[PDB]
Amino acid sequence: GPSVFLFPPKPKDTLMISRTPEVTCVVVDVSHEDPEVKFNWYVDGVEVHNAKTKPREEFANSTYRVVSVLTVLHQDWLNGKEYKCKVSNKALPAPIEKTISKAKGQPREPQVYTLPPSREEMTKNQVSLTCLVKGFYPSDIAVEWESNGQPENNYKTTPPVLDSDGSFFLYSKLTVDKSRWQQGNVFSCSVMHEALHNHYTQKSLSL
Amino acid sequence: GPSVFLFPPKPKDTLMISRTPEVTCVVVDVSHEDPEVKFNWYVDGVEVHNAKTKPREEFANSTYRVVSVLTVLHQDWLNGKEYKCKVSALPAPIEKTISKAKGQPREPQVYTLPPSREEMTKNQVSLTCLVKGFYPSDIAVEWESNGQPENNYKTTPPVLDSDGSFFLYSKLTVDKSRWQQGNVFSCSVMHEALHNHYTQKSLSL
Ligand SMILES: *[C@@H]1O[C@H](CO[C@@H]2O[C@@H](C)[C@@H](O)[C@@H](O)[C@@H]2O)[C@@H](O[C@@H]2O[C@H](CO)[C@@H](O[C@@H]3O[C@H](CO[C@H]4O[C@H](CO)[C@@H](O)[C@H](O)[C@@H]4O[C@@H]4O[C@H](CO)[C@@H](O)[C@H](O)[C@H]4NC(C)=O)[C@@H](O)[C@H](O[C@H]4O[C@H](CO)[C@@H](O)[C@H](O)[C@@H]4O[C@@H]4O[C@H](CO)[C@@H](O)[C@H](O)[C@H]4NC(C)=O)[C@@H]3O)[C@H](O)[C@H]2NC(C)=O)[C@H](O)[C@H]1NC(C)=O
Repeated sequence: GPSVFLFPPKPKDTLMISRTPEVTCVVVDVSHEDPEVKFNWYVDGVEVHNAKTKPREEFANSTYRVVSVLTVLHQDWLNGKEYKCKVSNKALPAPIEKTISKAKGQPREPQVYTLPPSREEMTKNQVSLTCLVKGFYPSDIAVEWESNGQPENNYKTTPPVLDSDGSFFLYSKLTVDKSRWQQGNVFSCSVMHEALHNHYTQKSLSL
Repeated sequence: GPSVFLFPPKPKDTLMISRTPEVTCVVVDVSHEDPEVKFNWYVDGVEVHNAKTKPREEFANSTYRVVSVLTVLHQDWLNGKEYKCKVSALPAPIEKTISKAKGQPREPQVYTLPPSREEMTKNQVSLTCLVKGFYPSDIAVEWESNGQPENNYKTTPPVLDSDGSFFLYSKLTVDKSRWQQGNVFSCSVMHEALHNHYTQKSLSL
């Protein structure tokens, strides 16, 4: 019948105390003639009742989609506490139990190296800046680009890749005009990982 | 009941006439107490006989997958021909279709990047290869040093870039010593839009 998916909190939400993290239980393909679902959240076995059910959606399919959100404590997720979502539906015989938690294992603090473009690239109106982030565990991490305080435009970050030493790495590419590189402006790679100091580090790249 | 999954040839196979590209019609969940199955391969609607079965009759946990392999022409795959597998305890035969990713091909650019001066500290540094603005995602990237292909490199998946193009990076991990000597390390990239479907970019201290 209906399928159930559990989505962990965004890394940036857990690494900054100022921000609000939350585990998300999304159950889809719930039948049109069975609107009533029943969530049961469990933090390390202990059932909690501070969750909140977002408003539901009707699709072209006509199969309704119900989402329940539980706000968590940053340290509780950082401590690797298990979160278990139990979805109960009138169509299914047995409720669907799902479980999500922080990736288990000895954490490693990422090293971050900024790499300038190549001469061969210079010929072009738009050159690329590279940020190498390697040797981090787990895969949870958030990387951004900025210049002179405000966020930078046109960057993409590649997914985490499993490396030889059992750790992850990634590369982030920021596309800027040849001018802004030759004009002497200074850009910055902001890396946010839990094993870092204050869950934050920053490397400045410039001509 | 039974599921039919079809997979394209490896990108490296089609970019070299020397190698042999194959289209793979993997049938899973065959069932048990019935292991029978029939295959009908089609190229642009026109059926072709020359497909070889490999695994043979099911024996497994519920099933052992029964698979059919087609050998195809390099340029025929490069000229966007559509390949269709027709698998026939089933009311209607399952038909799957696959072909080269449609779109406009773009000539990749390759830029090799030395390690940071921050990285020297470690006796195991990293070399980088940036492949930018290619399409489709079907691409090959390998690392080389003086003819001999040493592999201590990891390659990130192709990522959809803003301008609709694909890109990726590649990281070769070597001892600092080799970089200190002044050795040369080449990035090999293979893409259909490229010249001779191949390009090389050397990097050295
Ligand atoms: C009827 O329609 C609905 C709704 O679809 C919408 O309407 C229809 C009419 C069309 O117009 C659609 O185009 C339109 O979108 C269909 O609903 C879909 O159902 C499928 C399953 O059949 C779901 O697939 C799952 O997707 C998740 C990833 O989902 C995120 O990303 C999507 C884009 O990529 C996005 O659309 C989703 O909303 C969702 O977005 C995330 O949202 C969270 C929470 O809000 C947010 O915080 C995130 O940032 C955001 N992410 C992004 C990228 O935007 C995927 O994870 C699922 O994969 C798991 O399950 C598979 C088996 O089902 C398995 O093969 C996968 O490998 C994977 O398995 C998991 O893997 C992890 C790690 O390896 C592991 O830890 C887990 O244990 C394992 N899971 C288990 C236990 O199995 C899966 O692919 C769609 O999300 C869902 N769409 C939406 C929009 O909700 C419906 O199918 C239609 N029904 C019929 C009968 O046709």
